[PDB]
This record gives sequence, structure tokens and C-alpha cells, in this order.
Amino acid sequence: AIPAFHPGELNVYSAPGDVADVSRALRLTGRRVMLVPTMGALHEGHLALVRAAKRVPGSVVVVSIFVNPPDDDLAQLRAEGVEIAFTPTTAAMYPDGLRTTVQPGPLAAELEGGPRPTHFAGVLTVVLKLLQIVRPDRVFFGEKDYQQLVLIRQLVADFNLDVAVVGVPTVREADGLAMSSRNRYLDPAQRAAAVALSAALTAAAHAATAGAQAALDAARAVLDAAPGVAVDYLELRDIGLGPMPLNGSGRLLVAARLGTTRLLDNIAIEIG
Amino acid sequence: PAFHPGELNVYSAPGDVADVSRALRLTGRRVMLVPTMGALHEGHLALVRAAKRVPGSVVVVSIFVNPMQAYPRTPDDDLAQLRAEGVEIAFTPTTAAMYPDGLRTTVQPGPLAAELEGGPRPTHFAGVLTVVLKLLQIVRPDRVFFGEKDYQQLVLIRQLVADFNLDVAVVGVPTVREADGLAMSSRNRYLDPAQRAAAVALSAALTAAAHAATAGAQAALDAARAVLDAAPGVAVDYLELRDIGLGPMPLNGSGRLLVAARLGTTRLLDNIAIEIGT
Ligand SMILES: COc1ccc2c(c1)cc(C(=O)NS(=O)(=O)c1ccc(C(C)(C)C)cc1)n2CC(=O)O
Ligand SMILES: COc1ccc2c(c1)cc(C(=O)NS(=O)(=O)c1ccc(C(C)(C)C)cc1)n2CC(=O)O
Repeated sequence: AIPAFHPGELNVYSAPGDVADVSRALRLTGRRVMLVPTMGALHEGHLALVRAAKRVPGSVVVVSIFVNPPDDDLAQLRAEGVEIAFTPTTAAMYPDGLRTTVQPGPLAAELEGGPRPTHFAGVLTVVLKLLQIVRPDRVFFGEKDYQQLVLIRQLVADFNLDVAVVGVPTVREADGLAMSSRNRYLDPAQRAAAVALSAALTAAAHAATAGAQAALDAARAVLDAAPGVAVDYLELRDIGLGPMPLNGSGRLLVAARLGTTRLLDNIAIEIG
Repeated sequence: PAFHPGELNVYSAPGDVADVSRALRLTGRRVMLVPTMGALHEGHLALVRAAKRVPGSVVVVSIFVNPMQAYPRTPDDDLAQLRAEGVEIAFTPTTAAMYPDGLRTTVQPGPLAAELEGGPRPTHFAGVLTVVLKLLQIVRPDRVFFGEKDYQQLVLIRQLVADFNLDVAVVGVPTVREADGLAMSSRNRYLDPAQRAAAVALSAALTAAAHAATAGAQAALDAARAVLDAAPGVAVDYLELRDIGLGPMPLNGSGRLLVAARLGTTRLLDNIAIEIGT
């Protein structure tokens, strides 16, 4: 007895079982199930994850809202033509507490996994679960938190998961600042200083025709031009986060403390 | 990829078996997984036979020696019995295909994996759960079949499925045992005449405790230990009485008795359902 699903309206489900049944029922009848996993507090970035998912012909869009340890968000999705919001409780995602989890590979130890050693294990575990519950054809992440997205690609390859992982370019303020829920915490000076991350990164990207060293130095110069910006790391890696090849396509990642607030950004880089 | 119905189809590439699996499924067939490490015996034939009796089922036996958790490797004998029981899919991946990037993303079992068999082998179950998961993801069966010999393993798998929300049913199958009670095992070939004989004491001891249990837990345990002690060259690694789910939950009326012993080199496991009272 398949749960009630009204096509073209916004259907909300809090029971995993329900969303799993609705979702399985929709695949069987043509629809391609797109998942956009969020933690609520939805901003334009999210919206651009949703929009991409709808571009896929015949798709139905699942947006989970789960706080991984408000009707305004439901309003945005309804106003976006989202047909499913999956809104489970913590006891429902975790009816037996933390038991079996995912152990990410060694890349979880670096970069962000320095300041936060266990964070990614948590991310990968909830992502596997959501992928299992919803079983989408495709799953949509912003490129902002880039390390996270790569580990997710590693989760999918490593466990032979059947989903396609789509990374959507990061949505930014007018001045380049990568969108983030933390942005509303920076006072004006900090907010104005924050502009340096993306400006460092864009500078690097364009400086890159002169090669690897000039990209890093361009970005480091820009970072240096800003007060109150404590850079935890600034690193050029290959697209999958191993060492940067002598020439080819890579990624440049930055992370920084503006007061209490930790900011991240990253960009694509071609060397030559 | 080709699928000849009513015969045995042997696929090497995960992709090959995932496509055929999915294809058969949409056309209404129900997919049954029997995960083996090969060297098939009468217990494996039971797993298959249970799988077969699920209506409109197609049966996939996987044969993979997962180097993450020495072993007898006998595919001709293995595949011969398979078409005899009328199995339609054998999945036989290479290590290359299963682990192209090596050990990377893995499964971390809960605390039950550090107990019992996990104490001296603390990365053993992570290996088991990892490859089981890979195998459920490759083949996407409706049900999956395990014998009950390796009981902790079964419970842990029930956990993998619950905690990761895998939509598959775990079917446990009663241990198939030799005429004298000895639990079927690939490790049995490794017992000489003296040891084969002594080995009967494991199943002997458990069935004695099943029956002494009317007198309580302490009597079931004492019974079972007495039989183990009266046995020549049987060194008991552990004998424990637990909840059926084996977990941080006390014993009440029903439970599970588990034993691990060594016959020289060869380590044996057995376990039994137990009712206290009853
Ligand atoms: C494509 O444009 C963007 C730009 C930034 C984005 C996003 C999209 C999406 C996010 C985001 O979802 N951040 S988050 O803290 O809500 C979040 C939500 C869900 C996860 C998991 C557990 C599903 C991986 C991680 C982070 N964020 C960062 C943020 O909103 O804090
Ligand atoms: C219902 O009858 C029985 C009785 C005993 C059984 C079995 C069935 C199955 C096994 C068994 O261990 N088979 S296995 O060694 O090939 C095997 C296969 C696959 C796993 C994984 C994939 C779950 C890790 C473990 C063991 N065994 C025990 C054994 O062969 O040692």
C-alpha cells in the first residue's frame, strides 16, 4: 500500500519507508529521480541544485532536509516545482544510534580533516543512507565544499553505488564570495575581507598560464593583502585531490578563519 | 550482455552482472543472492535450494575470495554443482575488478565486530561487511542467503542492512551438518582421522546445553563445557551464551550459544539456538 503522492504538488514525507516506496514507485513508471540533499536554511545555491535537477527530462526532484548532527524552505521548493521534500527526524535516520558507519579513505585525513578529524565519516554515512532510502538516478552537490564532493565520488565508486554524482558550480555573491550559511555571521569588516578568498582563487586561475608557482603566488599575494584572514591552507591538487601533475587540469582549495568563522572556497585550474 | 535462460551464465565484470540483474528484475523475476567464497558444499547447496524455492526467482551465486579478512580454490567442482541445482548466474569477479583503487572507502562495523571472533581479528568484519556491501550493490538482489554457522557475521550483516537502509531481506539458513552433528565447513578437510572424530564434540556440547537449559543457563554452560573437556585435543577458544541479536542486551528466556575451538591448527565454530526455562 504505496503512500499518497500528488503529481505537480509538493509532497512531504518524514518516514524513510514512505519516501522509499514513493521513489521506487516513480522509477517503475518512467520518472527519473533526482536527489538534492540539503540541511535546510535554503539559499540560491540549493536553488541552483534544484534547477539543474529539473533540466533532466522526466525528472522528479527530491530535496531532503535533514540536520546532520523552515516552512520558508518548503515555500521556496513549492515555488520551485519540487514534488518531494523528505524531512526525517534524527531518531528515524538513526533508530539504533550510530552502529555501522562508513570509514572514508585516507583523503579524509587531510585538508578539512585536520581541524575536524571525524566529520567526513559522518557525511559519508548520512549520504549512503539517503542514497539508499531515496535511490536516485542522480544526486546533486555544489562544488563549494570540494573535498567532500570527491569523497562522495569515492564512496560511489568504492561501494559500486548506481547513482550519478553531479557537481554544480558554486553560486556566489555579486563580489565572488562563495555562498554559505556562515556568511551572515561575519561583521562588515570581515565580510569585506572575505572577498579575498575568491579573488585569490580567480587571480590564481588566470595567473596559471605562467604555471603552477605563479598561480599560488598570485593567490598568496591576494590573501596577504587582507586583514583578519588566517589561512589554514592554500593548496593546488589534481582534480581528484592527489598531488598536482606537472601539467594538466587541477583544483585550488583555500580555507580561512575570519574571527570565529571558517570559510572555504576552491577553483578549477589548467596548468599552461 | 547475453543471458541464456535455463543454463548457467558466468559473469566476470560487475557491470555485466548488474545489467543482467536489473534487466531480469524489471521483467518481473526476483533476484536471489548466495554469496560464497567457493569450495561449495552441501550447505551452499542448501542456501541455493532455499533461494530456488522463492517463486519466479533467478539465482545468482557469487564466488569471491575476498583478500580483506590459504584458501581452497575449486571452480570446476563449484560450477558443476551449480548447473546441477539449476542456478542461472555465477558471478566470479577478479580482485582487479572488485578493488581497482585498492582499499579506500570501507565499512566500519559497530562494537559487536570487536567481540568474540573480532577480538583477535579486529579488522576481520570490516572486510566482510565491505565486500558484502559491494556485492549487494553490484547485484541488487531482493533476498540474500547465509548459513547460520557464522552467526556473528550474520547478525552483523543484519546490521549493515538495517543501518545503511539497504532494501534487501536477509535470510538465515540452519546449519547443514555431517551425519554425526559436525557443522559443515571448508575448514573440515583440514582435520585428520583423530581430529575429525574429536570434532564431533562441538555440536555434541551445544545440543547437550540446548537440553540441559531447562535447568537454567549455568547448567547449559556447565554441560557444554563438560563435553568439551572430555574431548581429546580440543582447545576451547570461547564458549558463550548470548542474546539472539548478540548485543548489549541481557539474556532472558531465549538466546544463542556459541563456541570456537581449535583442533591443532584448525579452528572450528559452531552455535545453537537455546531456550532457558524454557
Ligand atoms: C551550488 O551552490 C551552492 C553553494 C553553496 C552551498 C550549496 C550550493 C549547498 C550548500 C550546502 O548544502 N551546504 S550545507 O551546509 O547545507 C550541507 C548540506 C548537506 C550536506 C550533506 C551532509 C548532504 C553532504 C553537507 C552540507 N552550500 C554551502 C552552504 O550553504 O553552507
Ligand atoms: C547452511 O549451511 C551452511 C553451513 C556452513 C556454511 C555455510 C552454509 C556457508 C558457509 C560459509 O562460510 N561459506 S563461505 O565460507 O564460502 C563464505 C562466503 C561468503 C562470506 C562472506 C561473503 C559473507 C564474507 C563468508 C563465508 N559455511 C561455513 C564454512 O563453509 O566454513
